[PDB]
Amino acid sequence: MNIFEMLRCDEGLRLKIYKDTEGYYTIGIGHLLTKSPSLNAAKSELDKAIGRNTNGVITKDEAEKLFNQDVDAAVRGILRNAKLKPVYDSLDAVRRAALINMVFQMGETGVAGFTNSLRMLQQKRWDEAAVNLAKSRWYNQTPNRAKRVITTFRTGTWDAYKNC
Repeated sequence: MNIFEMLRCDEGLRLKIYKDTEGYYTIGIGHLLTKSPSLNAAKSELDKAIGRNTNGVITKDEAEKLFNQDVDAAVRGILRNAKLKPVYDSLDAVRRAALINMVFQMGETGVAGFTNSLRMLQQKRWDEAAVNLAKSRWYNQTPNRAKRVITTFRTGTWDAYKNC
């Protein structure tokens, strides 16, 4: 298991524009297009991202390319973030994957706001961090995915990703 297989497991793969859990226009592997309510705005962002007239539908390769860019960007955002970087550097390889997962889902800003949780991860207080992470809108809105990520931080293994 690796970050790619992990995220592919959590987000799924859709070749036509869809609405995410929050009601936002998305395509491929969790690639947010726009928070705007206009499907037209969404098709426009899509065409711009892909470099061609897609008519709202993309191929597997196109989906994968967007996915590769998004993972890369998430990693680079963590490395450029003064709050995130030190945590990431302190973690083992599995747990790093967990943090990357959160950033991909909720953005750099969102994650950096988890002040107390970040501090506990840095101190390697796994059980305490797992409990604090769960006290969030994140966990309440997408509890199955959050539990999977939280278990990853708690155990430092890929057990939560067995049935993928």
